[PDB]
Amino acid sequence: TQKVTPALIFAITVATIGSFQFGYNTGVINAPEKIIKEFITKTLTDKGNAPPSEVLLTSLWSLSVAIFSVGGMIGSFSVGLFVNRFGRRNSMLIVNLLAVTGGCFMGLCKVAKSVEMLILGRLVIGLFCGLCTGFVPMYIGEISPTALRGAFGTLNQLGIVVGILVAQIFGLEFILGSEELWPLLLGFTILPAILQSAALPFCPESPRFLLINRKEEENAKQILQRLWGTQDVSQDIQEMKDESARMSQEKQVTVLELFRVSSYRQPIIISIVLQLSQQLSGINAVFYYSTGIFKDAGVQEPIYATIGAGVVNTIFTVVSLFLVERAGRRTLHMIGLGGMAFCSTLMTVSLLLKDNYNGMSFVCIGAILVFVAFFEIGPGPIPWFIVAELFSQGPRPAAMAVAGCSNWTSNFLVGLLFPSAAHYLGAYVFIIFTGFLITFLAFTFFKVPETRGRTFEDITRAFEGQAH
Ligand SMILES: CCCCCCCC/C=C\CCCCCCCC(=O)OC[C@H](O)CO
Ligand SMILES: CCCCCCCC/C=C\CCCCCCCC(=O)OC[C@H](O)CO
Ligand SMILES: OC[C@H]1O[C@H](O[C@H]2[C@H](O)[C@@H](O)[C@@H](O)O[C@@H]2CO)[C@H](O)[C@@H](O)[C@@H]1O
Repeated sequence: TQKVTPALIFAITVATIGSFQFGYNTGVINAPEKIIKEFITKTLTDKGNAPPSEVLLTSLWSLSVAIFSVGGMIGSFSVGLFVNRFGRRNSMLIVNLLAVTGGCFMGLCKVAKSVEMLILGRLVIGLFCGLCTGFVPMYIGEISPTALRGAFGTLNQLGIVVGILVAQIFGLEFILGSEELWPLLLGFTILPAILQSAALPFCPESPRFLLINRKEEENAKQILQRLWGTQDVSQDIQEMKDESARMSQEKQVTVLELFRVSSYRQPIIISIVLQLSQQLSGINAVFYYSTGIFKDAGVQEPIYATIGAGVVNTIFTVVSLFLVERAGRRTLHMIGLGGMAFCSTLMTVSLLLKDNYNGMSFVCIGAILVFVAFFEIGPGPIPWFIVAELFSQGPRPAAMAVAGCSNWTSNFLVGLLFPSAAHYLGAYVFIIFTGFLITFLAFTFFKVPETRGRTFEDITRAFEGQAH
């Protein structure tokens, strides 16, 4: 007997402002490219350099884009420097200083005639976003009622995709995507941060962290009673007491220790492979090629098809949210991997028959949109919250620094190496991705145990049994 209280929904929603931040900053950079390149040309040339070549502009732009990922790699790997020392909620209150700072660098670089400020600002917003992708699932995972852990955990990915969609809408030239307003398109990131710092004082630190890491039992119990809307919180205080007992019997874990301890090695392998199943799914290739295929299919301003694909992107994230607690994690993730595997084959075949049987441009659009649906059914939301469920309280931060960093790093290497691969492979690049997908589908079938509705204590014991 536990309803969902307005206070619990408020807490998790405010935390997922971090997710919206990650989505917005990831997706905001593409639309203003040419406006910002003219800005770079004007800035240099007014400081007395010769006008930059295309080569130089491509170079400086590419650095603006990419230095975000470098920040995200670092930020996410450092989550373990914050969450135990400051607590989960307080950590969020602290790193908003980074968000406001990076948003100011980006938002002010034009009136300050500074290309360096734009780049610096993209790195600092990257550090911020990396810390977010680790803080938000840890908080959500630790305060959620056990039967709603994955559902609430899906709001993370929903926050991300909505952030992306809003970044693209704002980037329209009649909104903020203009030569006069692109600083506000970029600086916009400080408003959600300002909004989250105002609201975070009304969000409790999770009763789990309070009881387990700070041994504050009777104050954890009072938080719990309000979040749940009931006063019988008995089963659940002690399960937390069981985790507290468990944690005081364990040496807690460094990143290196995850890999030497045997009880951890397969949870951490599941954790990382699931991140690769997300970033090597082919989803990147689909967005890359997407704008090109649209223009080719008679859509003379293809940003609206990109926005339309974001709408689809959002729809099927909610679909997953409603399915994840009944269907399970295994089922939703493998449905995704196989559904994608089918679509990337149809893309290779479409593109190869394209200007010989001419209708194929629409076929390839159908495949792209069906791909996005299958991505959000499982491989999108699940890798972001599952790591929190595979570990007990003590190892969780280090585990989520590793899993989070491997998500950003694989994303970075993919964005780096794919243009070459596509150049030599052409349309056959969707066939290597079909090959990854089948392999990940195999991996999930044999290696990933079901975690839906199970306590941390019963998930951990099963991993310990197997290691025995
Ligand atoms: C701004 C972003 C938001 C965009 C808004 C578009 C989202 C709506 C689209 C699809 C949702 C599917 C509808 C699901 C509603 C009913 C599901 C349900 O109630 O089933 C679960 C139930 O608990 C089992 O017993
Ligand atoms: C019908 C064909 C059979 C398909 C393959 C069936 C074998 C099991 C599959 C995956 C789990 C493999 C590992 C299971 C043990 C891992 C640790 C674990 O069980 O996790 C904790 C569990 O969640 C506590 O509820
Ligand atoms: O800019 C669009 C964005 O799309 C994909 O973003 C992924 C993201 O990487 C995943 O971590 C996850 O959260 O879902 C997003 C898809 O909605 C690309 O992977 C990303 O590089 C790209 O920028």
